Amino acid sequence: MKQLLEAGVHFGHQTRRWNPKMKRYIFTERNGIYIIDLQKTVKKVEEAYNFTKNLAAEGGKILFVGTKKQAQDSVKEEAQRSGMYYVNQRWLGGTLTNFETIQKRIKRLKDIEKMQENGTFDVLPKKEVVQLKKELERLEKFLGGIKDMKDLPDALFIIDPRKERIAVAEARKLNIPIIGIVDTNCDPDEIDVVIPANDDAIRAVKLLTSKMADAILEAKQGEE
RNA sequence: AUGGUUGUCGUCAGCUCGUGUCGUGAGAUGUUGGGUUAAGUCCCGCAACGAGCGCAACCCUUGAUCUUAGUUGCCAGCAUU
Repeated sequence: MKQLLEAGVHFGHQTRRWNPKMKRYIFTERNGIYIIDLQKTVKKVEEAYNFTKNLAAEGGKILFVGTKKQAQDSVKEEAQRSGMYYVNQRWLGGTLTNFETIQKRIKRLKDIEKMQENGTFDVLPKKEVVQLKKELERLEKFLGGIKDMKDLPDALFIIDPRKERIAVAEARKLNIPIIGIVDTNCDPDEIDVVIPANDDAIRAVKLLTSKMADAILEAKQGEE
């Protein structure tokens, strides 16, 4: 149930270069972009609300996938205060597709985290805690958010239809569900729940990650 | 026919694999791009993530001292040739 007047601050994206696939829902082109179709964004937002809620209540983690600059606040704050464990940094190569070696990276994050209070310092010299503290300092800042997915990512809320293209291929690898807000200059048939709206406005990112993350959040704690 | 052993290419810095992806395939990707180093050394981007031998360091010697300890070694500080 998208805020229809509140949706009037997140309709707009690239234009003059829009493919034929993700342009069927286009309203019209008035001199700067194609105006995205509003009512399609509303009804699709309802499909993400009901399907994201009811499918999110089956118990599986939601992958708050985000790439772009200023797309990490909506996914880190949205999922990090939501219930999913996503990755808003530069994308790891083959995130779900590796599924074990990313786990062993979770092992280096595990001994790096638990080695902080594990007497990791004060055993070896200053090069040990210095180089190793650089190791978790340059490991946790890249691949820490996967700790909220010990099983496979049951769904991929990807927030970047172009920058996250290797992610869309990764979820294309398994039969996993990958719904996401893909821009006007994107490919339509690659995703299963199209959020046909822009992503340029950061307030559009807060409305997208807030509707998604709040959808899975409010739909999930209602068991008691 | 060989085991064992040893030269050089050369202390030059390379040489590979597990997993994943691409490509019908052989293959590739990592190992390429950006700098920086003696170094595939280090860092950062990167469809890759990791590890193995290599590099390095660890070993010995070399110039600085401390502490232990002074005999055949050293002789300041005294007599002695």
